[PDB]
Amino acid sequence: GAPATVTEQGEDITSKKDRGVLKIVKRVGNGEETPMIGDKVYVHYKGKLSNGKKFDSSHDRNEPFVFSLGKGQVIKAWDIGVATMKKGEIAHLLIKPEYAYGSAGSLPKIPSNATLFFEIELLDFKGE
Ligand SMILES: COc1cc2cc(c1OC)OC[C@@H](CO)OC/C=C/[C@H](O)[C@@H](C)OC(=O)[C@@H]1CCCCN1C(=O)[C@H]2C1CCCCC1
Repeated sequence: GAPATVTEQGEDITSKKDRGVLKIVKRVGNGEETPMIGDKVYVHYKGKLSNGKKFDSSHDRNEPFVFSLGKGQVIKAWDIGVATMKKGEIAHLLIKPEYAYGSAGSLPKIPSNATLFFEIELLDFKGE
């Protein structure tokens, strides 16, 4: 499936090169610019435990998911991964627990030491 394809072909976009955030571009975006820290960012996404026990999607709430890049609001893996994307890109991320919810987890929704998978579409981003 898509997660395994990321393991196999995904680029390691971590600074430590620890495979903690792996990325495959699934549909290329438009123009050169990528978001900067502080930018207000608009996305659609589908996320699941890589074990498929829990799923989530912006679509379930009927509207884009909006957050400020680099600004405390999402797991580390998203701050890292969404920063690499272009307006209109869709990407897959596979995420080790250190870059998501760690040994602590976020019980009962997210277990300890959980690996996460997302599909993300960057819809837009605007400066603060
Ligand atoms: C741990 O708590 C949650 C995790 C996840 C989604 C959650 C959530 O409950 C707050 O609810 C959906 C809405 C609130 O209706 O919240 C969206 C973004 C929330 C925040 O940005 C944080 C908590 O989420 C994240 O950083 C990441 C990346 C952005 C999208 C949501 N994501 C998640 O980890 C998902 C999670 C749900 C279970 C399957 C794996 C993804």
